[PDB]
Amino acid sequence: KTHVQLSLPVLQVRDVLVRGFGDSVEEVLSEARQHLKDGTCGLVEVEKGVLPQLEQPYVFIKRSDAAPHGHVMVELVAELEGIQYGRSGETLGVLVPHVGEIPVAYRKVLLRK
Repeated sequence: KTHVQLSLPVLQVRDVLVRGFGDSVEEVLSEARQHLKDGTCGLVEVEKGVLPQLEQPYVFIKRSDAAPHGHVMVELVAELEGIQYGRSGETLGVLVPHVGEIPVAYRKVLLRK
């Protein structure tokens, strides 16, 4: 399928043990896609002081449409030194590896794969 219904665990930034997916825009987008497929991807909601606590390059999920079965349609945009790779809508949050952190909530998304 071109789209996949996921429920992403929402993590507090101070709980996150692995604070990014790797060391290049291509690697982080690759890794984010693999973890999203394996159910091992968390979401951190972006506010003042969150991004400097995470590792660049960043992977964002961004609203791609204005929500089948409650799932907001999203796509992946990466960011490194203030340049973004991709063009999409509003940020729902930044993706990180999920290694067993306790979530505060779940974000239902329909991911363009």
